[PDB]
Amino acid sequence: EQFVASDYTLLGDATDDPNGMVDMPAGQEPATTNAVPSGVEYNFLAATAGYYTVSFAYQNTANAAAYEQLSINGQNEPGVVEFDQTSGASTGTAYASVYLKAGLNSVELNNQTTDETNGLTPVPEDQLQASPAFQIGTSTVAAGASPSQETSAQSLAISNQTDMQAFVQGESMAPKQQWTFGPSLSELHVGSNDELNQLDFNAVWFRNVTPGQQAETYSPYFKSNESFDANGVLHVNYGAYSPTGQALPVQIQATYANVPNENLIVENLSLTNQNASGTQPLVWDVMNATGINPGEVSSTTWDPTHNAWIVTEDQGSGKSPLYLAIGDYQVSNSTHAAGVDGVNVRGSYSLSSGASGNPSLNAPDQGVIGGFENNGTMVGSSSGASGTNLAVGTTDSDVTLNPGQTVDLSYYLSTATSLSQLDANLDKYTNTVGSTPMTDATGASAASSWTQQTATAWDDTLNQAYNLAGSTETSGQAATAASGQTLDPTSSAAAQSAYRSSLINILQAQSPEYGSFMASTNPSYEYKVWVRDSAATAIGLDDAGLTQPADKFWRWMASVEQNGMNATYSGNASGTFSTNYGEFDQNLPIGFVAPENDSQGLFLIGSYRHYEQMLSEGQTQQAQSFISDPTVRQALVNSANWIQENIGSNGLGPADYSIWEDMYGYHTFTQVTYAEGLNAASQLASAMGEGNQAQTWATGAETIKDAILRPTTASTPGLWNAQEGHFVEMINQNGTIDNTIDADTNIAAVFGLVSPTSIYATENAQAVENALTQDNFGLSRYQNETFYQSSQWSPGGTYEAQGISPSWPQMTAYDSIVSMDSGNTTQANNDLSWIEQSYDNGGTPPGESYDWARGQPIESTSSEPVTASWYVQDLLNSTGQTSTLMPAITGQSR
Amino acid sequence: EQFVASDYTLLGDATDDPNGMVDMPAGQEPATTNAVPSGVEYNFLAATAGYYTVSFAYQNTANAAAYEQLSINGQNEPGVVEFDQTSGASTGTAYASVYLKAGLNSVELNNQTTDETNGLTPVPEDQLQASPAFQIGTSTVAAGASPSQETSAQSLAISNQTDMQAFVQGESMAPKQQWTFGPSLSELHVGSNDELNQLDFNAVWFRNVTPGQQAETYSPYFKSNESFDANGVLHVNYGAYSPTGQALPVQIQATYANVPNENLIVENLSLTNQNASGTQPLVWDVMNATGINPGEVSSTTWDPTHNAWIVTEDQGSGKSPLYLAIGDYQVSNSTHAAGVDGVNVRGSYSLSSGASGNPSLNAPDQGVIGGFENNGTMVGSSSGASGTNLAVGTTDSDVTLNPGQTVDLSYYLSTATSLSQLDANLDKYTNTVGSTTSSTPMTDATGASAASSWTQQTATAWDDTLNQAYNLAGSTETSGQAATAASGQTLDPTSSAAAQSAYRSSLINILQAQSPEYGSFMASTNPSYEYKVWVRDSAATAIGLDDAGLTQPADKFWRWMASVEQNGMNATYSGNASGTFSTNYGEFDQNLPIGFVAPENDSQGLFLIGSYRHYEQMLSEGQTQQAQSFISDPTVRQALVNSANWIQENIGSNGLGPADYSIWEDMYGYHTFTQVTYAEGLNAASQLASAMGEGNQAQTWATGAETIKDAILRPTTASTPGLWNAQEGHFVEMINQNGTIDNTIDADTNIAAVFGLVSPTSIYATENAQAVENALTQDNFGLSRYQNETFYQSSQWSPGGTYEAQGISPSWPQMTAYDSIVSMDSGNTTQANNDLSWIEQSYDNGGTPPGESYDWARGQPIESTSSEPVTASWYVQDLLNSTGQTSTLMPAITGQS
Ligand SMILES: C[C@H]1O[C@H](O[C@H]2[C@H](O)[C@@H](O)[C@@H](O[C@H]3[C@H](O)[C@@H](O)[C@@H](O)O[C@@H]3CO)O[C@@H]2CO)[C@H](O)[C@@H](O)[C@@H]1N[C@H]1C=C(CO)[C@@H](O)[C@H](O)[C@H]1O
Ligand SMILES: C[C@H]1O[C@H](O[C@H]2[C@H](O)[C@@H](O)[C@@H](O[C@H]3[C@H](O)[C@@H](O)[C@@H](O)O[C@@H]3CO)O[C@@H]2CO)[C@H](O)[C@@H](O)[C@@H]1N[C@H]1C=C(CO)[C@@H](O)[C@H](O)[C@H]1O
Repeated sequence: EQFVASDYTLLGDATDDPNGMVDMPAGQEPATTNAVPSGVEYNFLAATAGYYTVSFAYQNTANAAAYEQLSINGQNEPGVVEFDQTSGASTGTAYASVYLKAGLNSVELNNQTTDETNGLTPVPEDQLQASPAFQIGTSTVAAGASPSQETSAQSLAISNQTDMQAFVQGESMAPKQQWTFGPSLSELHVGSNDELNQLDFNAVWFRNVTPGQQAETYSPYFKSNESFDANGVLHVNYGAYSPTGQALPVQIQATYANVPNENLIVENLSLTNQNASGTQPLVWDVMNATGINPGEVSSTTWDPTHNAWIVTEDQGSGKSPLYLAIGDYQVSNSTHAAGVDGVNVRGSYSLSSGASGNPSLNAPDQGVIGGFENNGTMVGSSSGASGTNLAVGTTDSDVTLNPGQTVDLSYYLSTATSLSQLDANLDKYTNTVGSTPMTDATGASAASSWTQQTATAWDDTLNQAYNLAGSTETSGQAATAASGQTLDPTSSAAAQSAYRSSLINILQAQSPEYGSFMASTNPSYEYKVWVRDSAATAIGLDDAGLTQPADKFWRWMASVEQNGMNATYSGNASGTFSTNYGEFDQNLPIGFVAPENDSQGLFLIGSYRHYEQMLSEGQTQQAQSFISDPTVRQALVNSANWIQENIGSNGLGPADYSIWEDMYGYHTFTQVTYAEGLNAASQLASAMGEGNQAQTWATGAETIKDAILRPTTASTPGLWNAQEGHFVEMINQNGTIDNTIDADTNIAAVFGLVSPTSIYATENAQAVENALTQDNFGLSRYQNETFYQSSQWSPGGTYEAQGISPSWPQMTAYDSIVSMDSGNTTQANNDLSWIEQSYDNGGTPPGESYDWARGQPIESTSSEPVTASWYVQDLLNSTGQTSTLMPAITGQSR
Repeated sequence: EQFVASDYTLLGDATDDPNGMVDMPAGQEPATTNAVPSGVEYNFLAATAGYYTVSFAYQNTANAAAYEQLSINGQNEPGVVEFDQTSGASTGTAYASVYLKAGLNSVELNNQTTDETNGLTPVPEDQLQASPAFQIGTSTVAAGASPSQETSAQSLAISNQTDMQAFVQGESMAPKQQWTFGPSLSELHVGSNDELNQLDFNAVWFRNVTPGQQAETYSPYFKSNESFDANGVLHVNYGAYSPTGQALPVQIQATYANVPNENLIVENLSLTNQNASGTQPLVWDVMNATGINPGEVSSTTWDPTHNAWIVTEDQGSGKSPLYLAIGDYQVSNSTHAAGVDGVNVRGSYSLSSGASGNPSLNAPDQGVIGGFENNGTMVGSSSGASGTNLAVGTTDSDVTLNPGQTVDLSYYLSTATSLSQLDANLDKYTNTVGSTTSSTPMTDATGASAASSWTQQTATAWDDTLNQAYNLAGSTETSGQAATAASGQTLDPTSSAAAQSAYRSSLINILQAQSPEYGSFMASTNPSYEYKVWVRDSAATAIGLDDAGLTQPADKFWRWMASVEQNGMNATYSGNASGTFSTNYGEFDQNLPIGFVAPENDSQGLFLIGSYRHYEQMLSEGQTQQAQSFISDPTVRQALVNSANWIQENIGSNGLGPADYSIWEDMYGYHTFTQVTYAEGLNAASQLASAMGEGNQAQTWATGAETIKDAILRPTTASTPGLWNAQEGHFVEMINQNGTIDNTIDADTNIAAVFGLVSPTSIYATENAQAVENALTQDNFGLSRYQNETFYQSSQWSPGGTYEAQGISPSWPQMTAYDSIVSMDSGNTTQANNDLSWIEQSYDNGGTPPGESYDWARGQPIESTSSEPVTASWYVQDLLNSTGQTSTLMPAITGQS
C-alpha cells in the first residue's frame, strides 16, 4: 500500500512543502516544557500479523545523515531509521522491517530519538542532535521482511572455485577499527602460496576536473555497502565521502567478478551524474592504483599490448615468484605510473574525526597516489620500477558524465606461476569469451563478456541446488519432498532472495583449494576455520542439494582429523578435531578453546546425511566413492570409537566447552552430538564395512540419550529439569546442575533425539521462547551474557551490541525448525521473517548476532556461513525439502 | 509459590550471607568493559498467563533507598523496584505486579537500572548510583495484581457525611511542590463557612529522649503512604525521616477517624519499637501542634477538664466566629503551650536538598514548635494567647516503647458555632460511646477508651453506609445487599481478593470525596485540581454508586446537579442556555460556577443517562417511594426536561449536536464522545418521558436519539461526513470546526459500545475496540487517550509538574475500563480480566483509587491527581459489569417509543 504526503497527519514542526513533499525539521525532540514530536503518522490495515517493510522516499542534500524514530502502535522500534545524504537531485528510500498486529497499526516517524538501552543511544547522541532538516515523500507498507538497510557486511571473499580468493572491504570493518580506508580489494590469496596476501590494496580514486569547479581528488574514504547478486558478482554501492560528509553528485557503484575456472578478477565502476537534466556535464579523472604487499621485493614493466602493469613479486625463502597483471580496459584516455604510494592510505584519514576535511588537500605531490591526490597526475615511471613498497596505477582522464547517463570504467587482475602463462591469460582476458593490440571497444567488450561469464559459471554451480518450492527458481534441481515430509511451497520473495543469497555466500566463503569455510568473512575472526561451523555449514549445502561443494568439505574434514599420535587426553585423541584450523593451509591446526567435543558427532551426522543426500539425488557413484574412501571411512570409524569408548558410568561423554566455548562441563548441546554421532555411525556401519559394530553404536546412542533425558533430581542426575520443563545448560564437573536455560538445547528436537511433538521438545521450546525472546522472535543464547556487549572478547569492540544477551539468528532458526515440526507454522514463519531482517544490506547473511536494542545485525562477524546454513536448513525444513531430524534413537540397529 | 534464598541463581557480586539471606551489592551496573548485572534470578511456572504479584522479603539498614531493575523473561519491567530503609531489626517486603506468560517465566532482580524513556531515568540517576548494599530473603509469586507499592495518594479527604471535611496530606503532593511538610491534617472545611480552611496544619512531632542517647526532635518531614481501610478510617504509614534518610527504630502509624453524624476527628498514633527483643526500651516525647489559619485573628484558653485548647477563630466580615477544641486524650505527662509556631514549617526543610540534616537542630528556642524542635519544651503560655499566626500544642512525655509492644497516643478535634455546643461536644467525645453526659475531668482511662470507642464508631457508621451497597458476587462480603444479576444477565462470581479490596476501597474513597453539605464530588482529592467539581466526573461517579446499589449518596448528587443546572436567564450561546451546566463548580458552595474550558456539552447527556439509571436502580431495589420522589421533584424533573429539550433542539443539519471540548477539554469540534452522550441522553429522556409527565415528547426524543446515532455511524466519506472511518474500522476523534475529519484514534470512542449505542458484538464495536487496543496500548493493557499527547508529560498544563509521566501519551485506567466493559460484553473475558488486573495495579499504595493517569515508562500511577473518584467509579462499573451485577448498556436506540 502507498501513502502519499497528503495522507500523513503532520506532528510538531513538520510542514507541507510547496513542492508536494513534507519538510522534516532539524534535530532531536528535547526533554523541555511543551516539547512535542515533529514528523508524520498514518494508519495501515494488516490482513494478517507478521513482518512488513515500511519505506519512505526522501531527499537529504545536507552533509550529515538524518535519523528518525520509527514508532508502531506508539511503541518505538529498536534503533532509528537512517536517512543518508542523497546524490545531486536523486530521491533516496529509507526502510525498516517491523512486526505488525492483525488489523489497524499506527505508523509514525518522529524526532523522539531520546530512548536508551543500557545507558546508550543507538547512534552517537551528537549525530542524533546534528540530524539536519530534510524532505520525505511517499511511504510504502509491503508484506514481508527486508534485510537491514543500515548494516552491511564490510568484508566479503570472491572465489574462482580453483586457486584464488580476493577480499573486498569497506573503509571500516568494525567499530573498534581505528584506521579508515575503503572500499578496496585489500587481500589476495592464490593456491601457489595461499597464506600470503599478495596485495597491500587495489582501490579507485576519483578526481572532479569539471571546468569552472574546484578540482578535487576523492580518495577511498567512502561509506559503502556490499552484497552478492544472484549470480555471484559482488556489488559495492558508494555512499557519502566520510571526510566531507558529502553525497558526491555522481552515484558510484563497483562490481567485482572473480571468474570461476579462470584467473581473472574484473572490476566494473558505474558512474551516474545524479544532477538534474540539462545541468552542465561533469568531467572526472579515475585512477585504479595497486600497492603490492610492501614487504615483498617486486619489479614491474608496462605491457602496452594488454594495457597492464606486469608485476614479479617475491614469495619468500625457497618459493618461485608470482606474476600479476593489473590492467585498464580503457586505452585511449589511459596513462600509467609505477613507483611508491607517496602516502600511507591507512594513516591519511580516521572516521573518528568525522567530516575533518578532504585528506587529498594534504597529500604531497609524490608517488602514484600522493600525485593523483595532490593534482590528478600520478608521479613515477611510465616504463617500470623495482623494490619493496611497490605501487602501480592507471588514470583514465576527461570522462564526461552527463545527467542520468551511466558510464562504465573497467579494470582487471590476473596471476600466473610463469610470465608465459600470464601472457596467454592476458590474450584470453583482453578479448570476448568465445573469440592483437587492445582498443577501447575490445576492452569494454572483454570486461562485459568476462563479467557475464562469472554470472553464467555461478548460475551453472547453483543449478546443482534445489529450486525453492513455490519460488520462481526453475533452472535448479526439481523441488522434491524429503523422507517423512510433504512439500509446503512458499511464494515469499524474501525467502527466495535469502535462500539464493545464503547459497552464493556460503560457496564464496569456501577455500577453493581445500574446501574449508571461513567462520566469518570479516578479519575479526582471522579467517580461521571452526570445524563445528564448517560441518554445520556443509549440512546446509547438502540440504540445498549442493552435494559437490559439501563433499569437498567432508573429505577435507576427514583429512585433518587428529589420529592421536601426540594425544595427552581424550580431547586430542584419535577421532577428535582441533577447534580451529587455518583457511589458507591443507592442515594447520590453530590453538583455541579446547576441548570442544561437538565436532566428532557433527562430522558423523553430516557425513551420514551427505551419504543419504547423494543417494536421494541418484548420485550413487559419488555416494559409494565417499563412503568407501579410506580417509573418510577411517576418520568416521575413529570418531565413532572415540564417542563409544568415552561414555562414562553416568551414560554421558566427556565434559567440554561446547558451541559457546565459554564454560567447561557436561553440556546438553555436545551430549546430543555424542548420541546422534553414534546414531549416524550405526546407520553407516554396514556401508563402512563395520556391520558388527552397528549394534554397539546403536546401544551407545540410546545410553547417552537416556542420560540426557534422565531427571536432574535422579540419584544419578541427567540433563532434564522435570520440575521446570527444560534441558539444563550442563552438569558441572562436581556433579551440581547449571540450570541456565540455553536456546542451544533445542538441538535435541532439531536432530529428533526427542520427537518434536514429545513433552521434552514442546516444554523446552516454550521455556526458551518465554525466557530468551527479544525483538519479538530474536532468541538470545542465554541471559546475562555479554559477548558483543560489555565482554572484552567482543570481536568488533565492546558495546557493538548495546543490549545484554544479543539475539542469535542460529537460535531463532532452531525455534523455527522445532515449531514447524510440532505444527506451529505461525511461529516458524515469523521466525523466518525475523531471520530475513537479521540479514545485512543487499541480502548478505549476517554474522553471529543481532543487537535487539538497535534493530541491527552485528557488522564485526558479518558474514558467517554457519548462520546462512542454519537459515537454509530452517527454510528448506519449512518447505519439506529437508528434515533436520536424524533417525529416531531406539538402541536397535536398522 | 515461595522461593527461599537457596533457590536463587546468584549473578555478579550477589553473595550468600552466613545468616541465610542474599547480600545484594551497592550501586548501578556501569556501561564499562566486562560489566555484568549483580542480583538474583529464579524461574516460575505459570499455569495461566496474567498478572501475578512478585514479592521480596528484605532488610535495608542504610540511610538511602535501594533500587533494583525487575526483569521478566529478559525484559526490564517499567521503572525500578524500591527497597526502602527498614526500621530497627524489622524485615520489609518489596513487591511489583507483572504480566507473566503461560509456562516458565524468568524472574530477575539486578542493578542494570540504566534504561531510559524520553531521555529520563525512572528515579534520579544520583539515587540509582547511591543504591546501597542490602539483603534479600524469600521471594513469593502469587496470582493476581496488587496496588502500586512505590506511589501513594498524598492527599485524601475524611467526611462526617454532614458538615465537616478534613484533608490529610504527605510531605509532598506533587513532584513540582517546592516546599516539604507532612504528614499533616492541613485543611478543615465546616458547613458554617465551607470555603474557609480553618487550619494552617495539625501535625505530630516526635522527640527521642532515651537515657544514654542524643535527644533529638523528628519534625513532620517523613516519607509516608496513606489509604482507607474497609471501614472509612484513614491510615498514614510513616517511612524514612527525609532530612536524615533514617528509618527511625520506631514504626509510626497514624489513623484519622472523622466520626459520621458527629463533630469529632480522632487521631491515633501507634508507636512500635522495631529493635530486637531484650534491647534497651526507648523513651519518646510526642507533641500534637496546631497552627490556625494565619490570616484569621484568633484567641485560645486552656480547658483543663477536657485537656484541650479552646480556639475562637474569626471567620471574616459579617460572620460569627468558629469554636475549635484541639485535645490530648493523654492526661498524665501532658503539658500545653499557646503562642506562635516560632518556625516556618514549610520553609525549614526541602526534599530537593536530600538528606541535608535534621532541621530541628537549626530551630531557634522560640514558639510552640521551635521550642519542641530545639530542646523538647514548647515555648508560650500554658493559659492562653491571641492574634494572627496563632499556634497551640500538647506534649506527652516519657512514653516508654518496648521492643514489639505497640503504644497508642490519641488526640482530637471538635468544632461548633457556639461555646455551649462545643462544651456539650467535649463531654460526649472525652467519654466512651453511649456515655451519660459528664462534665467531670477526663482521666488516662476515659481518654484511651474515648479515642478507641469513637474510632470504632467511625468504622461502624461507614459499615452501615456501605452495607446499602451490593456484596461483590463470589467475594467474602456478606453484610451488604444480596448479590443480584441485572435484568437478562447471569451472575459471574469472582473469588479475586484483589477485586474485593479494590471494590471496597473504590466505594469508601468515592463517598469520602463527596461534599457532606452539597453531594458534589471533588474531581481529585489532591489540591492540583483545586478540589473543584467537574460535573462530568461527578455524574460518571454517581453512575458507579447507583451500579453498586448506593442509591442514597447517588440521589444526593443527582438532586444537587439538577439544582445547579443553568436555566438560560443570562444565555449568550447554546453552551450556557437552558439545560446546560458549567464545566466546573466549587466543592465548598451550594452553586458556585467556576469558569474553565467551555463549552463542554457532555454533562447534559450524562445527567439524563445517570438520572435514568438512578430511577431504574431504585425501582430494581424496591425503593418505589424514593424513585417516585426523585422523578416528580420539580427541580429534578424540570432540569431533566430542559437538558432533553437542549439536545433535541440543538441537533444540527448533519444530525450531530453542537461542537464542544468534550472529556479531554483540549480541542474544539464534533467529538464522538460528546455526540454519544447527546444520543444516549435523548434515549434516557424518551425512557423517563411518561414518568416526568412528558409522555407526548417520548417519540420526538426517541427519533432524536436515532438521528444522532445514525450521524455517528455515517461514514466519514459520505457526502455529509459522519464519525465512522469505514476504511480503517474506527470512530474518528471528531469532525473539525471547518468540516474536515480529525482521524485521530481516541480510546474514549469505546463509550459508544459501553452505552450500547452500537451493540458490543456489532462490527462497529469490535473493529473500534481492536483499533484502540492495537494503537493505544502500553504496559500490556494500559490504554492512552490518543497518541502524541503530552498531558502529565511535557505539557506546561501538567498538574504535578512537567515529566511527572515520562512516557508521552500516559495510560488512563478509565480507558482500560471501557476496553474491559466492551471486551466482556463481546465474550472476550480474557482481555476483560487482564484489564481489571491492570487497573488494580494502577491503584495507589494501600488500595486507594488513583488519579487520571499511569506512567507506562515507570510502571507507576500519577501522584498529582490521586485520588480521582471518577476513576474509582469506572473500575466499579467495569467490575460489576464483569460479575453481571450491572450492565453499562442503555436500552438499544431504535427510534421507537
Ligand atoms: C569466538 C568466541 O569468542 C568468545 O570466546 C572467548 C572465550 O570465551 C574466552 O574464555 C577466551 O578463551 C581463551 C582462554 O580463556 C585462554 O585460556 C586460552 O585457552 O585461549 C582462549 C582463546 O582466546 O577468549 C575467547 C575469545 O578469543 C566467546 O565466549 C565465544 O562464544 C565465541 N564463540 C562463537 C564463535 C564461533 C566462530 O564463528 C562459533 O564457532 C561458536 O559456536 C560461537 O560460540
Ligand atoms: C484538567 C485538564 O487540564 C488540561 O486542560 C488544559 C487545556 O488543554 C488548555 O486549553 C487550557 O485551557 C484554558 C483555555 O486555553 C483558555 O482559553 C480558557 O478557556 O481557560 C482555560 C483554563 O486554563 O488549560 C487547561 C488546564 O488549565 C488537559 O488538557 C485536560 O485534558 C484536563 N482534563 C482532565 C481533567 C478532569 C478533571 O477530573 C476531567 O474532568 C477530564 O475528563 C480530563 O480530561
